[PDB]
Amino acid sequence: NLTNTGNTAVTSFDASAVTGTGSAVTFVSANTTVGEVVTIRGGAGADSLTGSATANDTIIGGAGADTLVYTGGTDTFTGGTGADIFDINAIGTSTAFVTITDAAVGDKLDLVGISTNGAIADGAFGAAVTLGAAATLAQYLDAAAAGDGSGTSVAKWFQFGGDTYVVVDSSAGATFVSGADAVIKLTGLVTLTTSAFATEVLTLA
Amino acid sequence: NLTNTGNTAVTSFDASAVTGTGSAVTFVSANTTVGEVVTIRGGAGADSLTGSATANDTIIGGAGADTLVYTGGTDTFTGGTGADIFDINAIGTSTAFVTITDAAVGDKLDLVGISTNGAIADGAFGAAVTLGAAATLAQYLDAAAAGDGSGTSVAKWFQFGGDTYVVVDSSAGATFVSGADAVIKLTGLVTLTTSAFATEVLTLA
Ligand SMILES: [Ca+2]
Ligand SMILES: [Ca+2]
Ligand SMILES: [Ca+2]
Ligand SMILES: [Ca+2]
Ligand SMILES: [Ca+2]
Ligand SMILES: [Ca+2]
Ligand SMILES: [Ca+2]
Ligand SMILES: [Ca+2]
Ligand SMILES: [Ca+2]
Ligand SMILES: [Ca+2]
Ligand SMILES: [Ca+2]
Ligand SMILES: [Ca+2]
Repeated sequence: NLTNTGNTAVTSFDASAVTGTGSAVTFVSANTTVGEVVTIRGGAGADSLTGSATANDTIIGGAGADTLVYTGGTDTFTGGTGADIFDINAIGTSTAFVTITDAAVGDKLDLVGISTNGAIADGAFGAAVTLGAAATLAQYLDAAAAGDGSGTSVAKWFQFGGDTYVVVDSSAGATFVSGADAVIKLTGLVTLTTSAFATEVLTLA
Repeated sequence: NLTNTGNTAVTSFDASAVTGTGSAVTFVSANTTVGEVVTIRGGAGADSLTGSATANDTIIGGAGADTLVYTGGTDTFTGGTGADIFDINAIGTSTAFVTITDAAVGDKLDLVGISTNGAIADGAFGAAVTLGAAATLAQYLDAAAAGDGSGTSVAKWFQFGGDTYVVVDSSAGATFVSGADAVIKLTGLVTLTTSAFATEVLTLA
């Protein structure tokens, strides 16, 4: 567990070679260079890797129960093998958002930090939003955020262009507003039909 | 020296074949067709070529001490050999701005006409604005205009995507405002570290 405060030149953290059941690595980037490429690599342990709001973090856990934290910007997450938790603590934009490359059965998606108004669903909330043969990503977003999230934030999801997306609606109108509504990309078609919301924590089934 | 008033159909001025130490050509386009492509070519002389605010002027001096004038729109400047002066008399937008293709040691950049509030630096003002490995042009602009230009306009510069940019901040907030803040593109990496501001006139060192 490495305290990293004030080490702001760091653009590559590579703990990938580390080895035990639980040789657990903790790291938090102190980088504040706007628009930086930062690479964070975990090891065999149950690692805890946090990026920077400033940065386009590529975060990769190894084996084991990794926690990858989103803070802002265009981030690329890969928890390798094991029950990884993708802890989403920022809203992002419509362009600067987190892509999770390898979301699979067992991995979790912790949305506690985007419950702007209240606290998410809590059900098994799992019928995909379906739109027309030529609906745009913009359209699918607007469709997903159609409801009222002013008093209570809601989760929805869809599949566009070969990738899977999750949304948090925290707004009035049927516009997905870049500011307070949130999108999360997941590489590939992953069916979240049967998957359930723990507290505000989605466990993939 | 050709008086050109009222010759508004002119889209190609080609004085390129002209020959002496100082066979000096003066031209000013009278063209007012919105969104026109106008081509202005100088000769061996110390030429004085002005475009149109209306137009996307390609201006090219030959040999000798050419003065190329920016008035508005998407302009492409090439002062050839010699101590050329790129006289910037308009602010432009964030899309319609001047690109200077061949800025080199000896060429000048006359910014007297964009000193909206007061009069520029006057120092040798020369540390490049640096941002992250994947900072956007939008980000670099906002970064460059971060300061307060309300009482006194300030110059800054950066290098994005293989080209060099110069900025004049004439505004309050850290938004580069398209209207009153100004950007100038220079093809290639040109280091303006050591280069100095005359009056409001930057001489490349
Ligand atoms: Ca690991
Ligand atoms: Ca980040
Ligand atoms: Ca893992
Ligand atoms: Ca995994
Ligand atoms: Ca959280
Ligand atoms: Ca809404
Ligand atoms: Ca010439
Ligand atoms: Ca022009
Ligand atoms: Ca020339
Ligand atoms: Ca020259
Ligand atoms: Ca001037
Ligand atoms: Ca400003």
